[PDB]
Amino acid sequence: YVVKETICKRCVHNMEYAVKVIDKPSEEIEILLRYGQHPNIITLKDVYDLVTELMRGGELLDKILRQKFFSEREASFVLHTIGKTVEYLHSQGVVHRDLKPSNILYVDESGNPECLRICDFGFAKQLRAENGLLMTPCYTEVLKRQGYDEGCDIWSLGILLYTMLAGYTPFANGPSDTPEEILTRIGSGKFTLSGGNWNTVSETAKDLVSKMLHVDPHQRLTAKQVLQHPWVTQKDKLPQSQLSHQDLQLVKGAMAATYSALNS
Ligand code: NA
Repeated sequence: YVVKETICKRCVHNMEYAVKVIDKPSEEIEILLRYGQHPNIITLKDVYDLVTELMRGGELLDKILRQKFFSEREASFVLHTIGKTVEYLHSQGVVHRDLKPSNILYVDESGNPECLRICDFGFAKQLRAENGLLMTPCYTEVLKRQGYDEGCDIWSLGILLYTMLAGYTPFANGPSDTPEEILTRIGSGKFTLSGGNWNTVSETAKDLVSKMLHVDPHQRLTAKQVLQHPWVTQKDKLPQSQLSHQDLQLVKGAMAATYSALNS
């Protein structure tokens, strides 16, 4: 490898790759080695004492809230792509726990949904027995946290969906928002789905967001249940008019602030 400039940093063989250098680690290497093969999970090329595929298309919001023509039809292909990958991960007993939009990148500058990749597994954990051998939800405190952590991966896709639809985040108005104001909004379980831009959004889209962001995490939807919703299944039925959106930096800043509030 011929180590080049930082974006963690790019390299060569003769082809270009990315390298994520970490300070003193094992759970991420294991998830990437057993599941990296998935088209929409970043492929691990090598591990030394980690080499991955170089993402050349930037983060999701950067494309969808800028150049790319973006309507409900396009938003549906994004949720499906990511929803299917998350459904696959949950079936294998893998929870992500950092499924914020900045961890969803494009391999190329095409904006094609197939090019989407979930890129960071540093917060990800595998459901283990105790010995511990790997366990899936299929073979039934550890199981209760997994259920809670699955619902947190769905909630995160819920805020992604909301952002894609509204062109703003459900619980933060900008980077200036404090944990106090964001945490109060989350805890209330209330969010706008009416007025202005929301008035031209489909009733099916509003139905899914409500079900994904539901106050009661028990009345919330599973990854399998999201993908079976008409908004995802019935693509022909969706509006194809450009979705309105706020300034990109403002939206990105609102997301960073939201996750900063949650991680605290
Ligand atoms: Na892959």
